[PDB]
Amino acid sequence: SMLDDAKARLRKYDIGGKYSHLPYNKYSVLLPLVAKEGKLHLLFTVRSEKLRRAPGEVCFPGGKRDPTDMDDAATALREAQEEVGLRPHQVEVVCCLVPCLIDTDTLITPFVGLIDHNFQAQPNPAEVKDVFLVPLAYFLHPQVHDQINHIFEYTNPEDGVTYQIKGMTANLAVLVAFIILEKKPT
Ligand SMILES: COc1cccc(CC(=O)Nc2ccon2)c1
Repeated sequence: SMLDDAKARLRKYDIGGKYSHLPYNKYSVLLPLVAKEGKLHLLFTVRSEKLRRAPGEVCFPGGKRDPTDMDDAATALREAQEEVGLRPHQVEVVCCLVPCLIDTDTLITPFVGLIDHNFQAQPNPAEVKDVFLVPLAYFLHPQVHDQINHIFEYTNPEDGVTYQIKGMTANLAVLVAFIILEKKPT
């Protein structure tokens, strides 16, 4: 099946807890996969305009590890619940992808999660201005704009709204698309 195939692909890139004990400032993100209309999608947030870092930017749910978290996956799930109302029973964490090093002292660990079909996002307006889906296949043939660095523009055909996706967020989206969609019979 589509979902069994995606999970099998993802597990081959799982680094697990290999880098998780290193003494960094630690953040986790959840890369949430949603199946709609016979295709996989990624769920993105738009950060509230009131936030300190990167107001109004597109990102994945996530945030800083706190002492309550049993592990890095727990960070991702706790923050996702706070931001968009995703409950633990509504997500299956499939793997941990390559972590991202920033600012010399920070390590961001991305987890891919399969999202239940009855989840409906409830954006928390103190943290998130918007939540939207992009088909995973978009990231194989994106609309690129050079700002000089590469930015993706995605237009939602439901309403004509355009979102800009860039940086770590754009890079992780491409990675997930390659992992799941490369070398597939039609
Ligand atoms: C891939 O994008 C990133 C990069 C860095 C940190 C985060 C976590 C985060 O702050 N997500 C939020 C907050 C409010 O809405 N989403 C995500």
